[PDB]
Amino acid sequence: ADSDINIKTGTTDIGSNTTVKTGDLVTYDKENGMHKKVFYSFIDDKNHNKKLLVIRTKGTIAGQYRVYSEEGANKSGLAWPSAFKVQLQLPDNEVAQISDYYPRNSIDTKEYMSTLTYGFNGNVTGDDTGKIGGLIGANVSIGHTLKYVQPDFKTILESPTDKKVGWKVIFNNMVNQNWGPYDRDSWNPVYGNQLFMKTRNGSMKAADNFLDPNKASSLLSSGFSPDFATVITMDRKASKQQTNIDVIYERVRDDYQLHWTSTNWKGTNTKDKWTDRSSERYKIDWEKEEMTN
Amino acid sequence: ADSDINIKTGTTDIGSNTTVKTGDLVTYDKENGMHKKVFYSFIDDKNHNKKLLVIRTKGTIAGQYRVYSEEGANKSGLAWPSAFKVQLQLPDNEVAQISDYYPRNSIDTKEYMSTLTYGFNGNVTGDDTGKIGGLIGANVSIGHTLKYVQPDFKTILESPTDKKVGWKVIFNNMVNQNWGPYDRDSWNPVYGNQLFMKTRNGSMKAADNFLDPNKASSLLSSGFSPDFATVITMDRKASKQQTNIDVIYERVRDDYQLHWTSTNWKGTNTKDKWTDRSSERYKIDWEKEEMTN
Amino acid sequence: ADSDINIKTGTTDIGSNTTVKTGDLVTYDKENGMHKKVFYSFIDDKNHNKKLLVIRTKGTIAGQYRVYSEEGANKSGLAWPSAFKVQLQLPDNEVAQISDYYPRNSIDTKEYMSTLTYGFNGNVTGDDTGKIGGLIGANVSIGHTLKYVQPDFKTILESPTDKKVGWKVIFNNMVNQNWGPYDRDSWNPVYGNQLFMKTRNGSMKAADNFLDPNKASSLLSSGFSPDFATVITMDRKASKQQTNIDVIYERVRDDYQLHWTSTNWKGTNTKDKWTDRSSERYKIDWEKEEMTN
Amino acid sequence: ADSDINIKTGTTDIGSNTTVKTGDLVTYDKENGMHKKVFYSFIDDKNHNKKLLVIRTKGTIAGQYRVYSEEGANKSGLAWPSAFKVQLQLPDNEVAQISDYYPRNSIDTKEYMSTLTYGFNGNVTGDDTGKIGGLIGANVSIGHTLKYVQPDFKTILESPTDKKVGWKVIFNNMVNQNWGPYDRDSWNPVYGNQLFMKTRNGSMKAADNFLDPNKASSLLSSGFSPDFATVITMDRKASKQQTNIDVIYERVRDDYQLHWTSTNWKGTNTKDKWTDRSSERYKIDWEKEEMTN
Amino acid sequence: ADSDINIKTGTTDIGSNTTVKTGDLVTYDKENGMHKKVFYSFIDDKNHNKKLLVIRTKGTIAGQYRVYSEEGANKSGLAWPSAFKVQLQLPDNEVAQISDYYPRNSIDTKEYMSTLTYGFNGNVTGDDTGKIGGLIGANVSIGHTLKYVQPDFKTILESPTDKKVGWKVIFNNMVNQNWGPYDRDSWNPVYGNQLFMKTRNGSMKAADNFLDPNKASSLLSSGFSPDFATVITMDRKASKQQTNIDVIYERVRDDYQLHWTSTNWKGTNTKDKWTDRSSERYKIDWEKEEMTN
Amino acid sequence: ADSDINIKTGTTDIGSNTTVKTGDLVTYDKENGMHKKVFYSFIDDKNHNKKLLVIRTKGTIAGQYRVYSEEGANKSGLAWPSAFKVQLQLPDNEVAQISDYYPRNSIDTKEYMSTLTYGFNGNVTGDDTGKIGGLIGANVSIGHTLKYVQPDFKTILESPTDKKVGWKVIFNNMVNQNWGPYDRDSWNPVYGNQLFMKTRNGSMKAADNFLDPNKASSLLSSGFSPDFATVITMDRKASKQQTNIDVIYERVRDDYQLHWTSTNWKGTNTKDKWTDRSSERYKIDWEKEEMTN
Repeated sequence: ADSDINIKTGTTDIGSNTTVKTGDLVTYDKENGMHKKVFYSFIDDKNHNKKLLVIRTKGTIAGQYRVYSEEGANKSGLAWPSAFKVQLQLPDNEVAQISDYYPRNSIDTKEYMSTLTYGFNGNVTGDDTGKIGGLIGANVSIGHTLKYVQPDFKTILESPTDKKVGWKVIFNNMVNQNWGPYDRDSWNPVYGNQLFMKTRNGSMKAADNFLDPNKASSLLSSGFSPDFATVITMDRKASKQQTNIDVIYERVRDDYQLHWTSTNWKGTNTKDKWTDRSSERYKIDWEKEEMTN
Repeated sequence: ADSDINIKTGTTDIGSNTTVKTGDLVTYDKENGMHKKVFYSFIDDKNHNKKLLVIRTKGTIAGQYRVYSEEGANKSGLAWPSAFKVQLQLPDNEVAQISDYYPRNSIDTKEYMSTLTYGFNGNVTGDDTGKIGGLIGANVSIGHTLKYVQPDFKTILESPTDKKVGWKVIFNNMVNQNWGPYDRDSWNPVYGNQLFMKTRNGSMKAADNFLDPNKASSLLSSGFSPDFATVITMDRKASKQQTNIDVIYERVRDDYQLHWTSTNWKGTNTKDKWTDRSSERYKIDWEKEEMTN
Repeated sequence: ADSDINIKTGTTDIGSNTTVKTGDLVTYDKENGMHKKVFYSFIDDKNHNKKLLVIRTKGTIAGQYRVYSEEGANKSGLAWPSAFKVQLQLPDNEVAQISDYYPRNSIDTKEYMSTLTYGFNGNVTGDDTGKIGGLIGANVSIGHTLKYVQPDFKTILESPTDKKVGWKVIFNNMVNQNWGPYDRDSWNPVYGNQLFMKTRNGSMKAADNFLDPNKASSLLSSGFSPDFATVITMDRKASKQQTNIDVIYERVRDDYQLHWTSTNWKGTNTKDKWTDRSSERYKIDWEKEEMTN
Repeated sequence: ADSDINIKTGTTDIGSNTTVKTGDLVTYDKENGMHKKVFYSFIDDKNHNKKLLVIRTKGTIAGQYRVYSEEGANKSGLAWPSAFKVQLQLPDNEVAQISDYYPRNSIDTKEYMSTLTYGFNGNVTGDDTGKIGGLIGANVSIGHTLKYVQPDFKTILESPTDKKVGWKVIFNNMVNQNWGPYDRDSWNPVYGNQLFMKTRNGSMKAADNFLDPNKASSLLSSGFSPDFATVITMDRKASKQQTNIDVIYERVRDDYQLHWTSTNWKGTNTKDKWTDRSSERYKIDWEKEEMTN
Repeated sequence: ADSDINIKTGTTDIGSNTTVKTGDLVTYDKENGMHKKVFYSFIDDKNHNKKLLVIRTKGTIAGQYRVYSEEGANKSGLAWPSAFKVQLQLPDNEVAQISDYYPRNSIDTKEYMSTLTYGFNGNVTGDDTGKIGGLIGANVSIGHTLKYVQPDFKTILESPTDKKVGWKVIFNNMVNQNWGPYDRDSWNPVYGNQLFMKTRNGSMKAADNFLDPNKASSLLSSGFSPDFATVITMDRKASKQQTNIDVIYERVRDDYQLHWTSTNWKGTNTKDKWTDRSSERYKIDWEKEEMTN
Repeated sequence: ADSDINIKTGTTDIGSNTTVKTGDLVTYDKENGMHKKVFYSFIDDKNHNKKLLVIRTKGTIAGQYRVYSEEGANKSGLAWPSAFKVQLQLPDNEVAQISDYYPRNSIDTKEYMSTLTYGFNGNVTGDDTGKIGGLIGANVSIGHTLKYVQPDFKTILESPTDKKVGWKVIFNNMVNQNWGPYDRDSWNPVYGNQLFMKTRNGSMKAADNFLDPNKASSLLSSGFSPDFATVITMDRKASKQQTNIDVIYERVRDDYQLHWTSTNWKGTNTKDKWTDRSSERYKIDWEKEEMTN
């Protein structure tokens, strides 16, 4: 921070004594169930060697936890969103560049603890028949413990460039009714993948044996609300003072199926079965400090 | 945040140098027991490309934990609120759009820890008759521990669009007299669903074997006080500067019954039996910056 | 909050550039031992569609943990406060309405923990007689841990309306000399309810066998000091700029009885035996911005 | 708080744009070892309906943990402060009233933890004689855990009125050399009350078996420094603008004795043996905003 | 605080609109190894009824953990600082008084938690010989645990008067090489007091068996750096505006003795063996607002 | 900090009353997949003896975790980034020097806890035949647990000079599918290094037995974003006010090999196989206060 290098806090930041022009661009893609809202801010700091544009991609991408298929009373399919993606892309012929972005990748941590314990014990015995026993034992013990946190979903910043940037919220793993946690690769030889299995040998039909959405992660059904920030820099003396930028909201759905084997239920999950891509193009006008679609 | 992208804190926020006009609209629906209060704020920032209207839905929806059917000393009914919902909706013919909202869906986490232990022990034995003995053992053990937090009720942002948004507070589970927790799908083959039974084999009237409301979550009896924020954008060049918006407060109640099977009590819970819904129509006037109903 | 919807912090709040009129009204009710102080503030924000009055009810209601009765050396009664209530009430003919209130009901939480363990062990025995033995064991375990917080008293907001609002602080449970916790419903077939029993056996008389007030919750004897906020809105165009409002402090006392069974002490608690109600009327003058009584 | 009711923070507070006149009044009572300092502040806010006077009682009441008696080599006495009190009261004929106070009584909490465990274990035995054995067990466990904090001393607000207010800091319990904790009622069949005995069997003089004040709570020896706040309101049109107020500092000491029983030491404690009281009178002048003694 | 009593934060505080005079007085006592620095500030608030002088006693008193006596490989001594003190003292004839001080005595706390578990188990037995066994067990266990923090040194405010105040930081206990802790009273029949013993049976010179100063509390060797605050009040009408004040830094050292018993070492600590005092007199000139020594 | 030495906070900081000139320099090295952004700020404080240039190296270095070689169906390589580095170098002939830098090296800590527990127990036996037994045991136990936090990657400030400074983020260890953690040196004789081995013994191609990048640290695949800051000073009277500075981004990749031994997979990792260097030169002009590349 500034104070760590003996500099007055805030001295190095941009935006002082500048008139900032903001805007809201709202769009709903009905077929894909994506409410897309772009909040941009033009920052022209006369003391900065560049012209800045801050784009915050907000809104909500519907999860759509739906039972899509039903092949009789002993087979049914459940489509669930396994990844949510947001991307901004500048045509390679533009002179604008992607300067900064947030959030970024964080370094994980884990808590480790060792334990060494040893003791002794002596027991004296006897009975009514004047018997006398004895016992002198010992023991040693070595232990290891590993603690770490497991989020249900992961927020990952995909390797960016000066002309593209993107994030993807992916499924990590979930707890099913206090047991697990199960992930996309969990496999039990008798029941297979029990990710969204309600009961292991219930008597109802396949369509009625899936975990209730209210008891799973809210992102599966309700959807995920992004909050990402991208900063675009443009040179003040560039001939072309107009830029086009593409914003893509994307959802990747897997296919989880239950089939009844006449003894118990057996799950199966197939990765990256469907992709819902919703793209839109906006025009950046650096001279007027306005953005439109 | 702005600090993370080397921008002065608060540079990109809206509302600076703007005269904000606020107001309160209070209404009580006697029949449904819903005290509704709408607090709005017109924000017209000449540096923002659109006009803003922030609507905060406040108040409280009575829980109404009640013993409704006192059908003797062997059976009785209890009606409890299993979900509370607040929904705003713009007519599809409106030009205004829903720009932002709060709270949204957060990502759940879970703490995981693995234990690996192994030790050894020796024992020397004997007695008065000169007998001697020995014992040399070993052991290994593998532990897993999963820890996470479970609220009694969930706050869920339902998939929004540019024309409607809503939230729902649903019953997750509850602890009943130091044991549990139980939920709407709990089932014990002997007693059934013990969610709201006071005593397992208590010789009183069915109307008297229900958990004391002071011992259950306060939201069941007293009611739930929403605090939601939704901001509506509007183009300054729109043809019609008046908008209509509907606000719905509704409560869904389940049906829990105690019947005595001549040894003990048996509990049964029926989902989403009743629905209480209070709807209102409000008029937004963007030119005068005032809202009425 | 405001920063979450990209709005400048504090933009939507009321009170900016307004002259606020405050006051104190103090009263002591000697019969019911209630010191009542009402602190109001008149907020007339020209940018608000209504006029505001913020009423804070403060002070303290004495507990009066008392040995009221003594029927000989074998039976004695203890009166303790089981609930403290504060209520504000507007006549239904009034045009003013109750807008907001604090504190409200909060969602409780619990912490769940699951543990799965399984190890192995082998032992090799022997003695001086050239004997040889063995042991190959296995084991599995499944643990469930539930953790949650239990306040001694609960603060509850009772379902409000546009003419009435109230709170109640009810007794939840208490720890008696490191045992328990016990509540109003605790029962033991030998000793009965041991809420305030000092000793299970004693040559002392009944009056000397009750828990020392310094060893119990300070609210039982010293008293409870409320701190509540009620906001009352009034329409500027209303014909009557005078409003009456009733403020009611109230204490409900139970009856805990001890009696000697010639072997041990027996305790019983009778719910809601007495009710100390202290009501007072204040007059609000919206034109001069002052309350009186 | 004010932000919870959509009100600009600090709008409803008193004191803005007011000239505050303060003062220090210091007095030492040598006989009781009490250093008394009274810090007052006159706040005349023309937007408040009454005058305000804020009195903070400070200083230090010496503990005086001492060995007062010495019965040669077998009995001895130790006088320790079991309670410290600070009280302010106006004559019942005064027109001023006590408006507010701090600190008030807080609600205690406790942490609960329920554990349910069940597991299985199998054993296979054998020896050199071709013997074979078996073992198949099952177990269950039901745990409870209660956790709460126990301060060495309690700060209690006595039931206040419009003419009297006071606080008392009482001895709750104490840990003696990593054992206990003991309180004023701890009793051991052979040793009695071990509150302040150094050694249970140690052969010394009675005057040398008491715990060293550096090892007990610092409030016993060094003394307790109060910090309390009281607010007195006065009507601007009251006939007489002078008020008298009495401030009392108290210390109540118990009597702990050790006697030798020819095997060990036997401790005994007698509650509230001695009371040290220091009363002082101050004059309040509301016209000049001045206080004297 | 002020916000607790509905008063604007900071309204009551002293020092508003006043010119403050500050100063430093640095002195080193070579004999006693005490670097003494006094930092005073003169505050004359025209809205305060008396003048103020804030004296901060700073600097550091060298520990001087040194092995002084060397009597051959059999015996040796170690002088260590067992207490550090700082005192301010006004001559009795002065009219100025001591008004406030910091830090003060605080109330210690502890964590108490009771546990109650009970389980059942059954074991079936058998062998090749058609033998059958059985076992039905039960158990119960009540636990108690106590948790509290122990600092190496205690900061104690000695009972103040209006003419003198003082503090003292005393040795509480210390952990020696991962085991202990040990205080000045710790005694073992074999080794005695192992406070500063490096090894139980090392065959080195007694001067070489003492704990390495880097493995002990840094205050023993490096020294203790006080930071105390004392505020002196003075009447504006006082006849004499000149005051004398004494500032005393003193260190008390104990005597730890190690001698060889031909099998192991023996520890012996003699309380309060030595005492170093460094007194200095300063002059306070209330008219010029300056202090000198 | 300043408050610790009785100095007004921020008094000794740089930047007050200065016009700061900032800039952004963005570059993308496509071959090495490095998005490099340099954010500089010129601070010319007239009260500072030298000029300042605060360089912040930001951007993202792609991880590029991928299967570089599939040597049939039982031999495959995986190239993963073991260390990421950032360097700034001033040519030896420059008069400017490196003044400060952040982050720096911090001292690690660990929690240590020594347990000592002992007990006693007695058991009385019997049977139907009149047989009587006895048992009296004693035990003792000495424990030591160590606990510390260890991140997946460690960020290290390399020994800097007045002409160059650098940082390196090195792989510490990682948990593989709830077990481990493994590092570059982990070695199991049966399976070798299991760092990125998906299954200990499956039946698939070696290219299909590597840990899924979504289950590994995000830095391995997505990349690492430096947030490193460097301060450069320059004399105002220096002969020439131009300076060249080199900025280097690096990525060192190890080589992980899987080979099938017809019983199980065997992993092996060879440290620092490859090095990716991306260097760039910038020109610093202290007169215009601008930086170019």
